[PDB]
This record gives sequence, structure tokens and C-alpha cells, in this order.
Amino acid sequence: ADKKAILELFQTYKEPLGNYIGAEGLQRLFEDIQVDPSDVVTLVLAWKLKASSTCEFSEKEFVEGLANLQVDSLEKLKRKLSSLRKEIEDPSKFRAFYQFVFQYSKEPSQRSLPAETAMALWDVLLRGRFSLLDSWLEFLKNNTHSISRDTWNLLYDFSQLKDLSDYDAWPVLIDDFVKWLKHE
Repeated sequence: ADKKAILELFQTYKEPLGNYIGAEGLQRLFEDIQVDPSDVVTLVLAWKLKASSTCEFSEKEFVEGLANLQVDSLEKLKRKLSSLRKEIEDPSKFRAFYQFVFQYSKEPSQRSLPAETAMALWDVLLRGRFSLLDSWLEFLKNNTHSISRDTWNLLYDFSQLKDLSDYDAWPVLIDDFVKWLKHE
């Protein structure tokens, strides 16, 4: 990939400080390639770029990431996002990507993800992979604390479960959800 071309893309979208693309630049970049900011592929791109700050790419992340994706134009980036959507149909990639989203989406100083942020992301990530999603979101109306890393991670394992009926290891929020489903 032409690093010169990648660096010119960076120049186009970088923030005034010069060393990252932030929420302003990302919104313009996604507009230019006809991608909705809410689309899951924006998170898959962040995952492949090893992004360390929410809704940003540092200059290193962007330039080395596009290079690793063999992308050096906007049109090639747009097409690569279509390839990325297909890539996460692999279940081990989806698990890895799902776990990354927790880390990416919280503030570095915090250990947990705000309830509201977790729900919005679960709606984007798990719709169509988690039959009980709507019930989970409804249950959360009365469980509004921040979501821990273990709870985030194991909700995916819960979603992938006879192990169902044999539910027994699990974080308290998930155990409380199983009890809630029994109306007890």
C-alpha cells in the first residue's frame, strides 16, 4: 500500500492537534464512504486498527492499520469494510472482536462500561446472534450499574448456550437474569 496516499488521507481527516483523527474527522470519513457511523463495521475497522481510544485513530494506528489492510484510497477502504463485515462471520473472530469492543469503548481509567453504552452496543453487536436480547435489555431497566469486563465477556457465552435449560461460574447479573426469566 502506498504510504504516501495513506498519509494524504490522514491529513484530510486529522484534528487540529495533528496526530489523530477524532470524532469530527471519523464522521466525515464515514460520510465520504457512505457508511453509517452506527454500523458495526466501524467497530470492526477499529478492531483491525488496534484502536486504543474510543472514536479516534492515532496517526500510527491509522497509517499502519490501513497499510496492514492493504488500503490506500477511500474507495479501497469502502470495499475493505465490506470484506470486514464478512470476516466476522467466523465465530472465533466474532468472539475476539466482541471482547475488543468492551476495551475500546470504555475510558482507560475505568474498569467498567456505563450501562447505557453497554446497551447501545449490545443492540448493535448481538441482534440476530442472541435470541434473548430484547428480554435482556428489558431486564436491564432495573439493573442500571456499569457493566464489568467479566459480565461483558460472559454475556457472549451466555448468548451461545440444553446447556440453556441446564444453566447452573456466572456473574451475578446473568444469574439474576436467569431467575428473572422464571418470574421468581
